[PDB]
Amino acid sequence: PYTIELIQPEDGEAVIAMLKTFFFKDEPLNTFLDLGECKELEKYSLKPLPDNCSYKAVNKKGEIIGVFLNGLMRRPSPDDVPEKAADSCEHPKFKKILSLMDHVEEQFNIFDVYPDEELILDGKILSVDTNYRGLGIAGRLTERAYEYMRENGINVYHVLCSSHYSARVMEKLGFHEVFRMQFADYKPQGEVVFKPAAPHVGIQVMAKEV
Ligand SMILES: CC(C)(COP(=O)(O)OP(=O)(O)OC[C@H]1O[C@@H](n2cnc3c(N)ncnc32)[C@H](O)[C@@H]1OP(=O)(O)O)[C@@H](O)C(=O)NCCC(=O)NCCS
Ligand SMILES: CC(=O)NCCc1ccc(O)c(O)c1
Repeated sequence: PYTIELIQPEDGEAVIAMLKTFFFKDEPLNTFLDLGECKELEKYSLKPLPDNCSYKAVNKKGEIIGVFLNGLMRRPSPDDVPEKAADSCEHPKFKKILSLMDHVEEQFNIFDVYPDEELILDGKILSVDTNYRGLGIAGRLTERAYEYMRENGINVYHVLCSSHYSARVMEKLGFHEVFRMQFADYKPQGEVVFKPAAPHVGIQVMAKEV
Protein backbone atom coordinates (compact mmCIF):
# COMPACT_ATOMS: atom_id res chain seq x y z
CA PRO A 1 0.00 0.00 0.00
CA TYR A 2 1.57 3.27 -1.16
CA THR A 3 0.69 6.78 -2.31
CA ILE A 4 1.88 8.83 -5.27
CA GLU A 5 2.40 12.46 -4.27
CA LEU A 6 3.83 15.69 -5.63
CA ILE A 7 7.40 16.26 -4.45
CA GLN A 8 7.55 19.45 -2.36
CA PRO A 9 10.54 21.71 -1.69
CA GLU A 10 10.86 20.33 1.85
CA ASP A 11 11.38 16.88 0.30
CA GLY A 12 14.76 17.61 -1.31
CA GLU A 13 16.91 15.95 1.33
CA ALA A 14 14.71 12.86 1.51
CA VAL A 15 14.68 12.55 -2.28
CA ILE A 16 18.47 12.78 -2.37
CA ALA A 17 18.82 10.25 0.46
CA MET A 18 16.69 7.79 -1.49
CA LEU A 19 18.55 8.39 -4.77
CA LYS A 20 21.91 7.96 -3.05
CA THR A 21 20.75 4.58 -1.75
CA PHE A 22 19.42 3.33 -5.10
CA PHE A 23 19.85 5.31 -8.36
CA PHE A 24 23.38 6.60 -7.59
CA LYS A 25 24.45 2.98 -7.06
CA ASP A 26 22.16 1.02 -9.38
CA GLU A 27 21.37 2.96 -12.52
CA PRO A 28 23.48 1.07 -15.10
CA LEU A 29 25.88 3.85 -16.15
CA ASN A 30 26.36 4.99 -12.54
CA THR A 31 27.14 1.46 -11.45
CA PHE A 32 29.43 0.88 -14.42
CA LEU A 33 31.48 3.96 -13.52
CA ASP A 34 31.17 3.50 -9.75
CA LEU A 35 29.92 7.06 -9.44
CA GLY A 36 30.48 7.34 -5.68
CA GLU A 37 29.91 10.69 -4.00
CA CYS A 38 28.53 13.03 -6.65
CA LYS A 39 27.28 16.45 -5.62
CA GLU A 40 26.78 17.27 -9.31
CA LEU A 41 24.17 14.52 -9.63
CA GLU A 42 22.49 15.79 -6.44
CA LYS A 43 22.35 19.24 -8.07
CA TYR A 44 21.06 17.72 -11.33
CA SER A 45 18.32 15.83 -9.50
CA LEU A 46 17.17 18.81 -7.42
CA LYS A 47 16.91 21.17 -10.40
CA PRO A 48 13.56 20.06 -11.86
CA LEU A 49 11.73 19.96 -8.51
CA PRO A 50 10.45 23.57 -8.53
CA ASP A 51 8.71 22.82 -11.86
CA ASN A 52 6.07 21.16 -9.63
CA CYS A 53 5.68 17.99 -11.71
CA SER A 54 7.92 15.47 -9.93
CA TYR A 55 6.38 12.56 -8.03
CA LYS A 56 7.25 10.36 -5.09
CA ALA A 57 5.88 6.95 -4.17
CA VAL A 58 5.58 6.72 -0.40
CA ASN A 59 4.96 3.57 1.64
CA LYS A 60 2.64 3.13 4.61
CA LYS A 61 5.39 4.27 7.01
CA GLY A 62 5.97 7.51 5.15
CA GLU A 63 9.24 6.45 3.48
CA ILE A 64 9.98 7.36 -0.14
CA ILE A 65 10.13 4.12 -2.14
CA GLY A 66 10.27 5.63 -5.62
CA VAL A 67 10.58 8.89 -7.53
CA PHE A 68 10.13 10.18 -11.06
CA LEU A 69 11.68 13.63 -11.33
CA ASN A 70 10.35 15.55 -14.33
CA GLY A 71 10.99 18.99 -15.75
CA LEU A 72 9.44 21.07 -18.49
CA MET A 73 11.53 21.43 -21.65
CA ARG A 74 11.03 24.30 -24.07
CA ARG A 75 11.70 24.43 -27.81
CA PRO A 76 15.05 26.18 -28.38
CA SER A 77 14.55 29.86 -29.23
CA PRO A 78 15.25 30.94 -32.82
CA ASP A 79 18.37 32.66 -31.43
CA ASP A 80 19.35 29.79 -29.14
CA VAL A 81 22.96 29.30 -28.09
CA PRO A 82 23.34 25.55 -27.45
CA GLU A 83 25.41 24.73 -24.38
CA LYS A 84 27.17 21.52 -23.35
CA ALA A 85 26.15 20.42 -19.85
CA ALA A 86 29.47 18.58 -19.53
CA ASP A 87 31.46 21.83 -19.76
CA SER A 88 30.31 22.97 -16.30
CA CYS A 89 31.00 19.66 -14.49
CA GLU A 90 34.11 19.00 -12.35
CA HIS A 91 33.27 15.40 -11.37
CA PRO A 92 35.11 13.25 -13.95
CA LYS A 93 32.71 10.29 -13.87
CA PHE A 94 29.53 12.36 -14.00
CA LYS A 95 31.19 14.39 -16.78
CA LYS A 96 31.23 11.19 -18.88
CA ILE A 97 27.49 10.78 -18.32
CA LEU A 98 26.75 14.43 -19.16
CA SER A 99 28.98 14.16 -22.24
CA LEU A 100 26.88 11.22 -23.38
CA MET A 101 23.73 13.29 -22.85
CA ASP A 102 25.26 16.20 -24.79
CA HIS A 103 26.16 13.81 -27.60
CA VAL A 104 22.60 12.47 -27.77
CA GLU A 105 21.23 16.01 -27.98
CA GLU A 106 23.74 16.90 -30.71
CA GLN A 107 22.51 13.93 -32.75
CA PHE A 108 18.81 14.11 -31.96
CA ASN A 109 16.49 16.97 -31.07
CA ILE A 110 13.10 15.85 -29.71
CA PHE A 111 11.59 19.14 -30.91
CA ASP A 112 12.31 18.13 -34.52
CA VAL A 113 9.94 15.20 -33.99
CA TYR A 114 7.12 17.47 -32.79
CA PRO A 115 7.40 20.77 -34.73
CA ASP A 116 4.10 22.11 -33.33
CA GLU A 117 5.01 21.60 -29.67
CA GLU A 118 6.53 24.41 -27.60
CA LEU A 119 6.69 22.56 -24.27
CA ILE A 120 7.41 18.88 -23.65
CA LEU A 121 7.59 17.02 -20.34
CA ASP A 122 11.05 15.56 -19.69
CA GLY A 123 11.38 12.54 -17.39
CA LYS A 124 14.82 13.04 -15.88
CA ILE A 125 15.35 10.64 -12.96
CA LEU A 126 13.38 7.42 -12.38
CA SER A 127 14.23 5.21 -9.40
CA VAL A 128 12.35 2.61 -7.33
CA ASP A 129 13.50 0.96 -4.08
CA THR A 130 14.67 -2.60 -4.80
CA ASN A 131 12.24 -4.16 -2.30
CA TYR A 132 9.34 -2.54 -4.14
CA ARG A 133 10.35 -3.34 -7.73
CA GLY A 134 8.18 -5.33 -10.12
CA LEU A 135 5.00 -3.96 -8.55
CA GLY A 136 4.17 -1.37 -11.19
CA ILE A 137 5.40 1.63 -9.20
CA ALA A 138 7.32 3.04 -12.18
CA GLY A 139 4.07 2.93 -14.13
CA ARG A 140 2.05 4.63 -11.43
CA LEU A 141 4.67 7.36 -11.09
CA THR A 142 4.63 7.85 -14.85
CA GLU A 143 0.88 7.96 -15.12
CA ARG A 144 0.59 10.61 -12.39
CA ALA A 145 2.44 12.89 -14.82
CA TYR A 146 -0.31 12.40 -17.43
CA GLU A 147 -2.57 14.29 -15.04
CA TYR A 148 -0.19 17.25 -15.04
CA MET A 149 0.11 17.06 -18.83
CA ARG A 150 -3.69 17.13 -19.23
CA GLU A 151 -4.01 20.03 -16.80
CA ASN A 152 -1.43 22.01 -18.79
CA GLY A 153 -2.05 21.11 -22.44
CA ILE A 154 1.24 19.21 -22.77
CA ASN A 155 1.06 16.44 -25.38
CA VAL A 156 4.48 14.79 -25.28
CA TYR A 157 6.38 13.00 -22.52
CA HIS A 158 10.07 12.46 -23.38
CA VAL A 159 12.26 10.03 -21.39
CA LEU A 160 15.90 9.21 -22.04
CA CYS A 161 16.48 5.61 -20.98
CA SER A 162 19.99 4.43 -20.15
CA SER A 163 19.35 0.74 -20.85
CA HIS A 164 17.13 -1.47 -22.96
CA TYR A 165 15.90 -2.86 -19.63
CA SER A 166 14.31 0.45 -18.63
CA ALA A 167 13.25 1.28 -22.21
CA ARG A 168 11.18 -1.92 -22.05
CA VAL A 169 9.41 -0.63 -18.95
CA MET A 170 8.48 2.54 -20.82
CA GLU A 171 7.30 0.48 -23.80
CA LYS A 172 4.94 -1.41 -21.49
CA LEU A 173 3.61 1.99 -20.41
CA GLY A 174 2.87 2.92 -24.03
CA PHE A 175 6.02 4.84 -24.96
CA HIS A 176 7.86 4.23 -28.24
CA GLU A 177 11.47 4.67 -29.23
CA VAL A 178 12.35 7.91 -31.04
CA PHE A 179 16.16 7.59 -31.01
CA ARG A 180 18.73 4.94 -30.08
CA MET A 181 22.49 4.63 -29.76
CA GLN A 182 24.45 1.50 -28.90
CA PHE A 183 27.15 1.85 -26.27
CA ALA A 184 29.45 0.02 -28.70
CA ASP A 185 28.94 2.85 -31.21
CA TYR A 186 29.47 5.73 -28.76
CA LYS A 187 33.07 6.70 -29.46
CA PRO A 188 33.33 10.48 -28.95
CA GLN A 189 37.14 10.46 -29.12
CA GLY A 190 37.49 7.34 -31.25
CA GLU A 191 37.22 4.83 -28.39
CA VAL A 192 34.38 3.15 -26.50
CA VAL A 193 33.58 4.83 -23.17
CA PHE A 194 30.78 2.63 -21.80
CA LYS A 195 30.96 -1.17 -21.76
CA PRO A 196 28.21 -2.42 -19.44
CA ALA A 197 26.77 -5.93 -19.80
CA ALA A 198 25.48 -6.92 -23.23
CA PRO A 199 21.73 -6.83 -22.42
CA HIS A 200 21.82 -3.08 -21.75
CA VAL A 201 22.75 -2.41 -25.42
CA GLY A 202 22.62 1.37 -25.33
CA ILE A 203 20.46 4.40 -24.77
CA GLN A 204 16.93 4.70 -26.14
CA VAL A 205 15.02 7.96 -26.06
CA MET A 206 11.37 7.10 -25.50
CA ALA A 207 8.29 9.24 -26.11
CA LYS A 208 4.57 9.08 -25.50
CA GLU A 209 1.89 11.32 -26.94
CA VAL A 210 -0.80 11.56 -24.29
C1 LIG B 1 13.56 0.95 -13.96
C2 LIG B 1 12.90 0.87 -12.60
C3 LIG B 1 12.56 2.25 -12.11
C4 LIG B 1 11.59 0.07 -12.78
O1 LIG B 1 10.75 0.26 -11.66
P1 LIG B 1 9.63 -0.80 -11.26
O2 LIG B 1 8.62 -0.07 -10.42
O3 LIG B 1 10.24 -2.03 -10.67
O4 LIG B 1 9.00 -1.19 -12.66
P2 LIG B 1 8.06 -2.44 -12.99
O5 LIG B 1 7.21 -2.78 -11.79
O6 LIG B 1 7.35 -2.12 -14.27
O7 LIG B 1 9.04 -3.66 -13.22
C5 LIG B 1 9.84 -3.73 -14.36
C6 LIG B 1 10.35 -5.08 -14.64
O8 LIG B 1 11.33 -5.46 -13.63
C7 LIG B 1 11.25 -6.91 -13.52
N1 LIG B 1 11.04 -7.30 -12.16
C8 LIG B 1 10.09 -8.06 -11.59
N2 LIG B 1 10.32 -8.17 -10.29
C9 LIG B 1 11.42 -7.47 -9.97
C10 LIG B 1 12.15 -7.21 -8.81
N3 LIG B 1 11.79 -7.80 -7.56
N4 LIG B 1 13.28 -6.50 -8.88
C11 LIG B 1 13.71 -5.95 -10.02
N5 LIG B 1 13.02 -6.15 -11.17
C12 LIG B 1 11.91 -6.91 -11.17
C13 LIG B 1 10.22 -7.34 -14.47
O9 LIG B 1 10.88 -7.66 -15.70
C14 LIG B 1 9.37 -6.17 -14.59
O10 LIG B 1 8.52 -6.20 -15.74
P3 LIG B 1 7.09 -6.81 -15.74
O11 LIG B 1 6.47 -6.63 -14.37
O12 LIG B 1 6.30 -6.07 -16.78
O13 LIG B 1 7.20 -8.29 -16.05
C15 LIG B 1 13.78 0.14 -11.61
O14 LIG B 1 14.24 -1.06 -12.12
C16 LIG B 1 15.00 0.93 -11.18
O15 LIG B 1 14.96 1.76 -10.27
N6 LIG B 1 16.22 0.64 -11.87
C17 LIG B 1 17.50 1.27 -11.55
C18 LIG B 1 17.57 2.74 -11.92
C19 LIG B 1 17.29 2.93 -13.40
O16 LIG B 1 17.86 2.29 -14.26
N7 LIG B 1 16.30 3.92 -13.73
C20 LIG B 1 15.88 4.17 -15.11
C21 LIG B 1 16.85 5.00 -15.85
S1 LIG B 1 16.17 5.35 -17.44
C1 LIG C 1 14.59 8.58 -16.75
C2 LIG C 1 15.96 8.37 -16.17
O1 LIG C 1 16.13 8.12 -14.97
N1 LIG C 1 17.10 8.48 -17.03
C3 LIG C 1 18.43 8.30 -16.49
C4 LIG C 1 19.43 9.20 -17.21
C5 LIG C 1 20.62 9.31 -16.29
C6 LIG C 1 20.64 10.33 -15.34
C7 LIG C 1 21.66 10.52 -14.43
C8 LIG C 1 22.70 9.62 -14.47
O2 LIG C 1 23.73 9.74 -13.57
C9 LIG C 1 22.69 8.60 -15.41
O3 LIG C 1 23.79 7.73 -15.43
C10 LIG C 1 21.67 8.40 -16.33
